[PDB]
Amino acid sequence: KLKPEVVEELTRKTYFTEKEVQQWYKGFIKDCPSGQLDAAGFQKIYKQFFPFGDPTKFATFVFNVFDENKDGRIEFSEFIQALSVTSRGTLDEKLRWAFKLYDLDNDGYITRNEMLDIVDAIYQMVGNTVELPEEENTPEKRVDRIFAMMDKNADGKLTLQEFQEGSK
Amino acid sequence: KLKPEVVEELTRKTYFTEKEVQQWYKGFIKDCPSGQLDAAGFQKIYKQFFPFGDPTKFATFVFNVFDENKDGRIEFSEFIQALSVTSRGTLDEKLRWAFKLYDLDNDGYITRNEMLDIVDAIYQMVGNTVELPEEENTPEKRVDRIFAMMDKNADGKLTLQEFQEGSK
Ligand SMILES: CCOc1nc2cccc(C(=O)OCc3oc(=O)oc3C)c2n1Cc1ccc(-c2ccccc2-c2noc(=O)[nH]2)cc1
Ligand SMILES: CCOc1nc2cccc(C(=O)OCc3oc(=O)oc3C)c2n1Cc1ccc(-c2ccccc2-c2noc(=O)[nH]2)cc1
Ligand SMILES: [Ca+2]
Ligand SMILES: [Ca+2]
Ligand SMILES: [Ca+2]
Ligand SMILES: [Ca+2]
Ligand SMILES: [Ca+2]
Ligand SMILES: [Ca+2]
Repeated sequence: KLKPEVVEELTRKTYFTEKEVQQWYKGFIKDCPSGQLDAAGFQKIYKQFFPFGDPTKFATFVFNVFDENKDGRIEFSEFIQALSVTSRGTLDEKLRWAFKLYDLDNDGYITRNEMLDIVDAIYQMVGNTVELPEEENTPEKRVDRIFAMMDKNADGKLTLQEFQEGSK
Repeated sequence: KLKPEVVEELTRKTYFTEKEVQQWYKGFIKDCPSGQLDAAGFQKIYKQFFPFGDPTKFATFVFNVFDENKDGRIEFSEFIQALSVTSRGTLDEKLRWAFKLYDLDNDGYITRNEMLDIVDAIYQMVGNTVELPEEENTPEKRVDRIFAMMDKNADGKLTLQEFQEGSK
């Protein structure tokens, strides 16, 4: 369990109610009994959500942001804060969190290569399971959308009139 | 050369002037000395424009439309008429020509498979040389467009302010 002074300060510094902080601390200790989470465990957790990808790179980048004090461990105070900002923060706070994710070397700037590395990390993890933007208009999907819209009577055939009217 | 009665009727039945009909007849005989064009030559011509693709399927489908009387040859009267409609016809005429291309078995209807076959024929011919719709928003292009738009001072780096303002 969590001391009452700790629950009061954490509730104060985050967007969660006291009950929700205590429910998050339970889940933290359940899937992290030592009370401390290192990069290896972070990666293994992301591997449960994405078994068919390589979550190494992206998990490492996200671990960099969770680890506020950059000591190699994620204590609960860092765990809850990241969740509070990423899930219930203002747009400016979420964007600051995102800037930090994209700023891999933590020098205060995002380079083209850093941004490319993030997208490559995301693709390595989810590329082969989630629908991607470049797959929205593949040739077969284009044909299916045109033909469905032109086939007004849905008989599976296109008359010239359907083809002409549908072409406009 | 072309008889004056032939040039008068062809000019009448097409959108070309007499001089243009005679210039098209010259080009026809130059790249088709026998005065008759069969499927093999049609395919070989399309192969000159697309050496790295397989223009067989698409050339065959287009030859089907050129060959109005479906006798296996493209005479000049068919050659000039196809060009006149495809290049200078009304929208309704161009669409009728296109419907005929897409109607592979010439039964008056376009099925899903017929439309898919046309797109597959086009891809076999130009797929590996022309830019495709599904390639417009690939991950690298998305990154380049976001980063270029967010990098206002074009120094190659993104400050938090640039990232925030550009995110909106
Ligand atoms: C919908 C409910 O889950 C969420 N709500 C979120 C709100 C915002 C962000 C994230 C998110 O993705 O943060 C990044 C992230 O991703 C990832 O996989 O791990 C982490 C840390 C959220 N997650 C997903 C999540 C996954 C795992 C844990 C976790 C990690 C270590 C130890 C215990 C737990 C745990 N404690 O209680 C549990 O149920 N597990 C926590 C949260
Ligand atoms: C910009 C100038 O070319 C065009 N203007 C067009 C207007 C509308 C459509 C087409 C088009 O693509 O028709 C389908 C098509 O495609 C293809 O490759 O062959 C064909 C027949 C056009 N073409 C391209 C073209 C290519 C080859 C020939 C051709 C074929 C056989 C014998 C002689 C010639 C010839 N006679 O004079 C020449 O210069 N060549 C004719 C035209
Ligand atoms: Ca830490
Ligand atoms: Ca950086
Ligand atoms: Ca129909
Ligand atoms: Ca013919
Ligand atoms: Ca048909
Ligand atoms: Ca800049």
